[PDB]
Amino acid sequence: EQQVPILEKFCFTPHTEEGCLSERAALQEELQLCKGLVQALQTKAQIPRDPSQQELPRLLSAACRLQLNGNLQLELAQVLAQERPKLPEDPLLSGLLDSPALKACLDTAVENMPSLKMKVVEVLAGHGHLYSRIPGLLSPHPLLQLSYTATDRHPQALEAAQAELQQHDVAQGQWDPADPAPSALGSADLLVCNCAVAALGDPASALSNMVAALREGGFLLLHTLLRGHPLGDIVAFLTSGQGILSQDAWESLFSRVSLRLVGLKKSFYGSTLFLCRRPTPQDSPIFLPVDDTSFRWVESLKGILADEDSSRPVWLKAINCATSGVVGLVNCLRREPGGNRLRCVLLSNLSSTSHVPEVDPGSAELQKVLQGDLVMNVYRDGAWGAFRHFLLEEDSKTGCPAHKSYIIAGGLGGFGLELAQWLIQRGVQKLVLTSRSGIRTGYQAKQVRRWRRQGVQVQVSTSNISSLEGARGLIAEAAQLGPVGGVFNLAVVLRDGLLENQTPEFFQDVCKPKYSGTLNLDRVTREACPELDYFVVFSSVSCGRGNAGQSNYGFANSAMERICEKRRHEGLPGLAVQWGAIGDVGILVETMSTNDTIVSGTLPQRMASCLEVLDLFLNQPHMVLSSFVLAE
Ligand SMILES: NC(=O)C1=CN([C@@H]2O[C@H](COP(=O)(O)OP(=O)(O)OC[C@H]3O[C@@H](n4cnc5c(N)ncnc54)[C@H](OP(=O)(O)O)[C@@H]3O)[C@@H](O)[C@H]2O)C=CC1
Ligand SMILES: Cn1ncc2cc(-c3ccc(C4=NC5(CC5)C(=O)N4C[C@@H]4CCN(C(=O)C5CC5)C4)cc3)ccc21
Ligand SMILES: [Cl-]
Repeated sequence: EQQVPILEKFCFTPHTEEGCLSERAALQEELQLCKGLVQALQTKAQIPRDPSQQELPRLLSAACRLQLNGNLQLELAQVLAQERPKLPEDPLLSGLLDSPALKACLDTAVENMPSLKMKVVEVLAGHGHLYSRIPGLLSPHPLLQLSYTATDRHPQALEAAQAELQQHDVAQGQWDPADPAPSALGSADLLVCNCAVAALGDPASALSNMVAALREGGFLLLHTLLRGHPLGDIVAFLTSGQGILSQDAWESLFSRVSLRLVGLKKSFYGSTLFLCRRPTPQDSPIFLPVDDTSFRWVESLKGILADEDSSRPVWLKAINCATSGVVGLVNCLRREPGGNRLRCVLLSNLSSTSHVPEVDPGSAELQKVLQGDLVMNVYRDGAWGAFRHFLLEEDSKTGCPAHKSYIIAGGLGGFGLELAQWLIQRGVQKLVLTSRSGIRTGYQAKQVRRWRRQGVQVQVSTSNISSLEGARGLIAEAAQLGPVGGVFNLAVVLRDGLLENQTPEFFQDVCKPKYSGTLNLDRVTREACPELDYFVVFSSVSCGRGNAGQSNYGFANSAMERICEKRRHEGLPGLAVQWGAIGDVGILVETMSTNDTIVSGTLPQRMASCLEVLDLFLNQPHMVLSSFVLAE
C-alpha cells in the first residue's frame, strides 16, 4: 500500500570531529566497567542489554576468572583466539562504525569520485567485516555502482561469510598487506580496513602497499584504536595486536607514505576513523570567482570547460557571499562534461562574529585546501567541512489557526494547489496564492471556487516576490486578511540545458523566484511578520545530489538552503525541503506519468506520502531535510 520514503537531514559536517559518541551513556557505562576490569587485573541470557553483557566486558571478566586460578597467562591464547571474530561487534570497538561517522566518510569518498562508480577493496575482511556495513550504507544511492572485493591473508578467514559475500555481489581475494597488492586490485577508488581487531602487522609496510593499490586521488579509510587512550591501552593489554599506534605515530606514518589526511573522526574513548587520500600530481589550478551577481562568470566557465584537452582543476570560489548556491551548482556540473575538473570553496559563516579566513592564491589555508583536493570545501564558524546527509530519526501534528494568513508563492502550481488543500484541511481559512500571470486554467479556477464556497478566504495575487517591492506588497495583502503565520516558496522557473547551452540571463531567470524571491521573503518577514510560524522553501535532489542540465536550478535551490540556515541560526523559522520526484501533480508528471516512470532509480513520491512527510518535517528543528523514494 503505502510508499516508504528515505528521510534525511542535510547538515554541515566538519572534516575533523572529536569527542564523538560522548552522548551515548551505554558506551560511557561500558567504558567505565572495562576500565575497572583492567585496574582489577593489573593490580590483582538474552540480548545483551546492560553494558556488562557486551563482548569486551565479557572477555575481560573471563580474564579475571582465569586470573583467579587457571591462569590467563596460559589460557589467553585460546580464549582470545576463540572470541576474536565476535569482538568486532562490541559496542565500543565499533561505535564509530555504527555511528553516522562511517557514512560521513563514505559519502565524502563518493562525492570525490569522477563518476557514479567506486572500486572498493577491503583489507583483512576476515576480522574487519566492513563488507557487511558499507554496501548497505551506500545502497540508498540510486545510481552508484560498487565493485567490492573482500581480501585477507588467510584464505579460510572468509569461509563463514561466503554466503552473504556472494549473495551480495562481493568478490573475494587473497592479500597479505605485508606483500604488494595483486595487480587485479590496483587502481582502487577506496581501500578500507577495520584494524581495531585485525592483526595489521607492520603498519609502515602495510600502509605502503595499500597506497600503491590506490589510484591517484583514491581514498583510504582506516578504523583503529589510539595509544594513550583508554580503549587502545585496554586492548593492547590483552594482546600478550601489534598495529596499535598513537595518533602522532599514525600521522607520521601517513606522511611517510605520502597519504594526505582529509578526514578524522575520534570517539571520546580514542577509537578513530582516518580518511586519507593518495595525492594527484598537482596541475596549475584555475581560480574563478562566482560571487558576481550578473552571473557573467558563467560565460567564463563555459570557456574553461570547453577546453576538453586540459586537465586543469577548476576551483569555483565563493568568498563574498555566504548564501551562494555554489554547492548545488557543483553537484550538477560534476555530472556534466568536464565536471570531474570541478572543485569549490565556500565561505559561509552564520555568525557575523566569526572570523573569515584568507583563501587568496598564496595563503596557507588555500594551499592546505588544494593539497586535500576535495570537491566540497565549506568554511563555517571556525571549521572546514561540507554538507552531508544523515538518516533522520523518528518523532507533533500540524494544525493552523483560523485567524492567521498563509502565503504560497507558486500556489496555483501542481504541488501548490495540493499544499493549499492540505493547509486548509489543517485549519487554514486565509490563503494568498501568488502567480506571475494569475489564474490560467479551469482546474486552478475550480479549486479556488471550491475553497471559497467552503468559506476559505482565498486571494490570488500577482505581486512578484523576485522584487523587494512586489514582495512587500504580497505580505501587505496577506496582512489585510490577518497576521502572516507562514510563507511557502514553491515558485520555480526552469531553463534546463547543459552549461555549454546556458547563459547568464537564463541563470538570472531561474534564480529570480528562488534566490531573489527567498531573500526578499526573508527580509520582509523579519521586518513585518512577527507572528510568522513557518518559513518553508521547496528544494530538490537536483541541488542536494546533482542533476546534469540543471546547474542554474541547483544553484538557486542551494542558495535558498543557505538563507534558511542563517534564519534558523538567528532563531527565526526556516526550512528547506529537498524533494525527489513528485507524482500526481507538478511539472514532472506533466512529462510524464505518475507510477510507472522510474526516475534515475527512484519513484515519483505520491502526494499522500509527500504531505505526510511534510507534516513530520514541519515539526523538526532541522534546517534542511530530504525526502525521496527508492525504486526496486
Ligand atoms: N515537480 C517535481 O517533481 C519537483 C518539484 N520541486 C519543487 O517544488 C516546487 C513546486 O513544484 P511544481 O508544482 O512541480 O511546479 P509548477 O510549475 O507546477 O508550479 C510552481 C509555479 O510557480 C509559478 N511562478 C514562477 N515564477 C514565479 C514568481 N516569480 N512568482 C510567483 N509565482 C511564480 C509558476 O507559474 P507562472 O509562470 O504562471 O507564474 C508555476 O505555476 C518548486 O519549488 C520546485 O522546484 C522539487 C523537486 C521535485
Ligand atoms: C540518496 N541519493 N544519492 C544520490 C541521489 C540522487 C538522486 C536523484 C534522483 C533523480 C534525479 C533526476 N533525474 C532526472 C533526469 C530524470 C531528473 O529530472 N531528476 C531530478 C528530479 C526529478 C524532477 N526534479 C525536479 O526538481 C523538477 C524540476 C522540478 C527532481 C537526480 C538525482 C536522488 C537521491 C540520491
Ligand atoms: Cl575528482
